[PDB]
Amino acid sequence: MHLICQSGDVLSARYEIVDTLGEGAFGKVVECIDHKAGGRHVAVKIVKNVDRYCEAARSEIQVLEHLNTTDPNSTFRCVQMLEWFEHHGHICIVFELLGLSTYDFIKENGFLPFRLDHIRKMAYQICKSVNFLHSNKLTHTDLKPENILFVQSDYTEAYNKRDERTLINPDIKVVDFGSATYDDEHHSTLVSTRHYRAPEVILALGWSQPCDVWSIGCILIEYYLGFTVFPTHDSKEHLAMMERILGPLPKHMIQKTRKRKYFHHDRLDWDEHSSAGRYVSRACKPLKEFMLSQDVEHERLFDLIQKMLEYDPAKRITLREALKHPFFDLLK
Ligand SMILES: CCOC(=O)c1c(/C(C#N)=C\N)c2ccc(Cl)c(Cl)c2n1C
Repeated sequence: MHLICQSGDVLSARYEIVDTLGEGAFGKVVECIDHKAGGRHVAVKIVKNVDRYCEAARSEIQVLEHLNTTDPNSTFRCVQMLEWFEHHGHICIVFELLGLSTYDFIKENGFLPFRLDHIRKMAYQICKSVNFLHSNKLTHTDLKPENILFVQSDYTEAYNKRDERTLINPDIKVVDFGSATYDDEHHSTLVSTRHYRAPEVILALGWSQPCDVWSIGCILIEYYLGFTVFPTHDSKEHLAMMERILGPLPKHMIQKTRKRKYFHHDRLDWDEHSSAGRYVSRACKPLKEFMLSQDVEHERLFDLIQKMLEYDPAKRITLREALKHPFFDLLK
């Protein structure tokens, strides 16, 4: 990868690398001048020449071809692919250029949270975008702040606690369709590492579009706080955190699951006095205690978040319903 993505490199006799925009598991995204499109700047996703990742890239290209034909005006804010090609055996996907991810923005802003008015706008766009995927028999599966990109991330700075950066325009798009799965496709029952895994994913109960809703609830809490309420990679710890924040797992889900490794009799097999246990007790608390204000717009936000973090994926709010929530009435 190091060998093919340096500034000044030309890809496909067309795209001149001017900068690296980011790095992920899949490889790297670079900013290029498109010399056959009048010098337009584009993003180019450079994928690792590794089976797993090439496969995911071919899949993302098929999804994006479908989405971009279905929504040619990008009314629903999914990243627009321009074309793709191969370069020294690596799959390269060309995208309209976007700005900094929401994750990166929070990081470069000292983990300061977004202002509620910006959260409302961003939440609405993310809901409408992902609802579009849901309407086309797709599940994203990997929604997280790192996969939500600002269209343009210019900001202003002012003293508040501390100095803060505030977006001038908080418009976003949804990116990374390398994990997106169609309804009639084989669903990975092993879901791999994810920022925010839904309980039905952890418990191998089956997953579909509701698992996106769960992730979006988690995104919204992270936007409001500046940090995730589930600071863990471990699946049992994650369940332990869920119980602290959201209450006990429903009996009916515990009864159904084959993941008996997490359970002992009817209850989570969790030692509250272990290292991980003590940390969970410190780091997690009931959802609504995370509120920074009791003001009604905060209550509106937290009501939506709680609905998105409903354990049972059948009962969980759909995006179509979330779009009609009171939190969004100010945008009407
Ligand atoms: C995990 C880091 O990925 C990115 O840095 C990233 C990514 C990806 C992917 N795939 C995910 N965050 C981008 C997708 C489309 C566009 Cl237009 C841009 Cl600019 C993208 N960037 C910068």
